[PDB]
Amino acid sequence: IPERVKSALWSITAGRCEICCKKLYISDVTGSLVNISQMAHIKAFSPENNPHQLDNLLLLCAEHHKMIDTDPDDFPVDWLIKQKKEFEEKVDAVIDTQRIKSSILSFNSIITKNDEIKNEEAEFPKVLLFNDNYFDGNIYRINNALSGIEHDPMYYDLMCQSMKQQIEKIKIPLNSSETISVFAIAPQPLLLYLGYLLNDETNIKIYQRFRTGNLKWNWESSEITNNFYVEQLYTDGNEIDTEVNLILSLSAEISLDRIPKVPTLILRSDRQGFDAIKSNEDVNEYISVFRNLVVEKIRNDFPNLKCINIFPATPVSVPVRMGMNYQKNIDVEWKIFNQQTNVGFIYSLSLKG
Amino acid sequence: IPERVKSALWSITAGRCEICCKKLYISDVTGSLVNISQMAHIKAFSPENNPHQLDNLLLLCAEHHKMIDTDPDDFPVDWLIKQKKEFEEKVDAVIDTQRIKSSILSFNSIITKNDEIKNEEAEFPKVLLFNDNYFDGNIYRINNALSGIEHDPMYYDLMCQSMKQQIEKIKIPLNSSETISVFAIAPQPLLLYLGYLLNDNIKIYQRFRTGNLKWNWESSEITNNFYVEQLYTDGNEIDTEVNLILSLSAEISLDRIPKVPTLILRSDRQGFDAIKSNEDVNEYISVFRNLVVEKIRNDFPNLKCINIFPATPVSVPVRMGMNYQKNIDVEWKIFNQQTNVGFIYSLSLKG
Ligand SMILES: [Zn+2]
Ligand SMILES: [Zn+2]
Repeated sequence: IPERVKSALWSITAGRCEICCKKLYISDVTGSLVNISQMAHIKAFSPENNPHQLDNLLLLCAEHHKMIDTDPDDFPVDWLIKQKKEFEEKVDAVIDTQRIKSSILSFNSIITKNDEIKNEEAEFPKVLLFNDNYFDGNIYRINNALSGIEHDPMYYDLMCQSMKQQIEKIKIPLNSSETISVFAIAPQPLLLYLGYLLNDETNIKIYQRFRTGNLKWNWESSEITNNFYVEQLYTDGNEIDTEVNLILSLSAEISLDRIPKVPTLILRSDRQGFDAIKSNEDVNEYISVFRNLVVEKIRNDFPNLKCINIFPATPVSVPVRMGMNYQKNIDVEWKIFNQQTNVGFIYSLSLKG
Repeated sequence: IPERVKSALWSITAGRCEICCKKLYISDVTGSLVNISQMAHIKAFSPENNPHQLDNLLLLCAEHHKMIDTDPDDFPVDWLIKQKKEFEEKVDAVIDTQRIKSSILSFNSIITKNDEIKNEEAEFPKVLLFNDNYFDGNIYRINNALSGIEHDPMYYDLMCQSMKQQIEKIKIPLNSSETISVFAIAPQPLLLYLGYLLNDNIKIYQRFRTGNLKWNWESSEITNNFYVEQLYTDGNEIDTEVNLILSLSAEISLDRIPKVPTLILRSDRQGFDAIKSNEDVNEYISVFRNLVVEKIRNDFPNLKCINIFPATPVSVPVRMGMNYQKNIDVEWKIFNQQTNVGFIYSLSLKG
């Protein structure tokens, strides 16, 4: 008779007789009560910790409370425990259909003020709630420790190495995570490389940052809002060419006089601009058109393919999802370029085996 | 505010934050607590009679309590009610996979002492518990009000009608029952007629001699084979009547049968336990409807009558009367072995 364990047991049972499931917080003819403290009868099997102290007692209504202790013949503790477990496990099986634990991986090379990075990472658990997850306390940050080398030709190489090292330094907590929600925003080559480092570690949700709304990182639609298509800039394929230019024109339409002649394909979205991507479904459809209607088309049209030159103008989630889709030692080398200021499209980094 | 309603709310939620489902009766690092009185935070929208007093507040952990009121922008009360109803209704949907309500219909023309009839009907809700049901308070008894004319040539004629009236007198609560568990024991013609009166979630139970629960099943799986033996070379169209002999409890010898083509429906194991499970009864009814009645309807397109001579446990005639298809089947004349004289006509099933 300790009121704490009573409260816990009333909770595990949803306030019900563990045989007939009568609500013991409701009178048999009217409204409420002083409830399980009075109406309910706990049966103790045989004489603040809890290890199976909860797995000893069981709630009962009046009828079955008598019934089951005045016939220990038909109702052994053997059958009784079976009934207890088979009901409680059907109750707490609601986790299995509720929200799921999810860790958070954050990477922000664009926002520099530290008290603003914190200000903004304060919205991630809310987005997790809005996308059928909940924050399990583990947040992983990729260090922008090299903001000092931000314009040295070697920046990408070193930032890549840093990223790789950190990712591997948390690889075991990454593969063992229930779900990983990623909030990444950085130059498109580094986003691609982040997607490469991850590479479908079971359950990963890649989120997109918008300008508008209370939650910049939350989706703005839950359904497909764009068509993505391909336009090839070469009459038909051959077997001498080893390199192909692939131009992703989602955020803007990249004009060809910016591209350093080599066969080219252009992957467009119908609606171009800041909102080419509005839902996870948009990203899925983009990646489908990308792998099937673009990359595989390139591998077919060019069996002697040795390199793809990627020129992107895409929102943040798209390079990460492209870097996740890479098939190591089955795909070719992917050289990703980045528009440096004034200079045009300049090489940034590469994906290999 | 009052722990009066708090206990009910802790119950509807299974002791959990209605967003993240953290168990609020367990510490984040160790064992138990003083639990939801301390660890939990109820959010009230605005200020022991519960009609939606329960549908106002909601449980929260620390994190999400601090989170959801310091952000009424993303978290309006509309979204909160949506989450609350979804989770709460997702919780109490476990009855839908628990026990099922079941009413009780009792009929005992064999046991006569009144303090023994009640003594024995005190065991029915226990059988309901052991067969995935629970008693919903409604017990229906078919009255053996004619115990005094039990041997008058017309007894059956009257008893049937009595039963019929009683059935109609509760016909409306019978169609509306979640489940109806039947504990019937009487001469096989009356059991057949009871099954006919029912004709429909109905669980027909069998009484055994041995065990703590005479009426509970003794197996949950098939324990017998039922087969047919025909005593006529092939069918014709001149015959209008057929003798059907059900030899489950014993092997009815034919010199007791009042010549007419005959089929015999036997079980491998005959005796008091030819039927041991509901599955045995299902298999019997399958062999009966398909391998017997339809066989006769084929072999005899000018069929006009089936003569039933039974030796079956109590559940079998009731289930046969349940399986009767009115105005598709023919007349079923059911006989009962009366003392010395052999099988004497008892009653009939028609349209
Ligand atoms: Zn109960
Ligand atoms: Zn919570």
